[PDB]
Amino acid sequence: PLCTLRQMLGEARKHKYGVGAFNVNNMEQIQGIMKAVVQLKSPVILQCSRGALKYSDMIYLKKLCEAALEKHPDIPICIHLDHGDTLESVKMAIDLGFSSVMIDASHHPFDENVRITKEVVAYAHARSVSVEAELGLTEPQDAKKFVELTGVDALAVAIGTSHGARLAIDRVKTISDLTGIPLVMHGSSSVPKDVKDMINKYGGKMPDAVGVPIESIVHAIGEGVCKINVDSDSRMAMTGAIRKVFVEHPEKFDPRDYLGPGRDAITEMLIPKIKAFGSAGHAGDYKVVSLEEAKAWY
Amino acid sequence: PLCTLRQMLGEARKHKYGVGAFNVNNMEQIQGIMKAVVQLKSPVILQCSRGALKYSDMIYLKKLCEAALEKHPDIPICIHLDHGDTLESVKMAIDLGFSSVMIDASHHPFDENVRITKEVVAYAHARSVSVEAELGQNTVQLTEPQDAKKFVELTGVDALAVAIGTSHGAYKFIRLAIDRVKTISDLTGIPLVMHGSSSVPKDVKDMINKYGGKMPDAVGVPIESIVHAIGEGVCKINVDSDSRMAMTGAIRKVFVEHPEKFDPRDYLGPGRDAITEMLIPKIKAFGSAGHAGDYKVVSLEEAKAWY
Ligand SMILES: [Zn+2]
Ligand SMILES: [Zn+2]
Repeated sequence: PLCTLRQMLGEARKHKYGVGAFNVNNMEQIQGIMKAVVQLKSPVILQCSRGALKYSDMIYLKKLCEAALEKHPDIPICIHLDHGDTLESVKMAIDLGFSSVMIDASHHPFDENVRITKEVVAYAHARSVSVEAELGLTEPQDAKKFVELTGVDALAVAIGTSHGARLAIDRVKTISDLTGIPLVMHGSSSVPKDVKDMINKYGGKMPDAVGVPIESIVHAIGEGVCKINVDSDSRMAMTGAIRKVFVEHPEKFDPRDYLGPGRDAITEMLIPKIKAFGSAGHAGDYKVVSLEEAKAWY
Repeated sequence: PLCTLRQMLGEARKHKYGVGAFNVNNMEQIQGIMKAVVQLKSPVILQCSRGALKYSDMIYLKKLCEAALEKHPDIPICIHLDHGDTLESVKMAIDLGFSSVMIDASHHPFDENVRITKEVVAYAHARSVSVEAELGQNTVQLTEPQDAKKFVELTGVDALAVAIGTSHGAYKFIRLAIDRVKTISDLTGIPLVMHGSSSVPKDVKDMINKYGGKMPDAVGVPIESIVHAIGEGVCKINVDSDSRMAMTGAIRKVFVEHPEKFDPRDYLGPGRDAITEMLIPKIKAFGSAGHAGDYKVVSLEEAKAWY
């Protein structure tokens, strides 16, 4: 069922695990992801950037998310906005039935950031929708101050991690104890040796591709990281899969012949990382509080 | 809004133009088609095969079709089951909200086809859903006009696919039996449907062979042949292979031209655009452009009343 980020990450925080928030943009990405989480009876966060929503003209990504929800009742599924920039951005994503939004005013100075955010926190919680915000690396004491002022449900920390294709697990615990709320790890794609290889092997050019070792990410989960943002890994697994169909079967032209293998490569790539993140088997742990009931939380 | 096949084709016969039914399997293809028909303000038929529904686990395609309906409120959109095999198939289709279904029992002996067809026609009509059936590929042996008139009379199907020299796939073959098209159209008095109507454009086909592909010998139906047939009573043009090809070509192209590109949107986006570009010339030659705004679409509930 549609689950808020507060309850999902709250449960992950309690039993010391992370979930894994996967970015989606079309039908096959969602199917690939859902196939891995239902095989591992894992809760899941399906996340859409403003960019994804653009590419999907909004309504199509909105409907594919509903498809998922109905197809996999019983699986706790949170639909999350990812790098929202304005209040209008999250208001739009909340109108598409999202259960969580990220207001990224990180690039702003503290008090304007606190302000942008407080504004999204008011509109969101007034509807049960959870909020994630970012700060900065991250100064623990500012983390504590920020959360206390904004009231966000989850905090994206800067522990020396980035986008595309070690860290400060030292500051994570401090930030987790000082803040007392689930922390989010963006840029956590790993760039598996398998995904990068197949790609370069079938005509691609991504030589200098490296990411966050899974291990680093697990140590972070111990210190209080509850959400693991993954995006680049799904992409490369899709691309390498079709590059391969193209060279081993240049006569094939039906998109299902390559897009299908692509969808499968995401599942296979995600299966080990969900396992290691710790959420395998927890889908059935709790009854999902609706956005309406969730309003009472605030 | 959701439109029936009967109404949509009914309207194209009266003005002698053809609609053009495009097979869809996922998000990008449906966007590609919609971007063309809205730009041309044309009615459109979105077709989903049993394989397409299996590939989309049914619901995702259901949901993608609802987005299209809701995003483009004023474009008459017919949601159509292509090549259904069993009554259970059209039952499953109709329950996904389809407004039209083809029961293809054409490989069966007349009486058996008629039997198959009849049982589906009852189910659908008792709910407003249009029905298309087939009686009858390439250098054909063709379909007999007197038979067509007897099949229709006996089944009451809303449209009928006929064999006039056409065949599925990207390896079709030079001309069609337009002579048969005219007398079948007149005899039956109902909209005819043309299967295996992809043209395999020079444009789409070169791209593929230029960028790693291997579809050497590959031919389609000339678009002029379709305009002729359309003029003699064909109101539905099924196109599938062309979209597949358009998308495979543009993806093969970003791959070669930017081997460092790994985000699916960088090749699926163009693939979707190449599909829009390929359909525009096709649609205006079909004579459908600018007709989206003619009639007022009759719902299924109200369509029940025609039967
Ligand atoms: Zn991020
Ligand atoms: Zn066909």
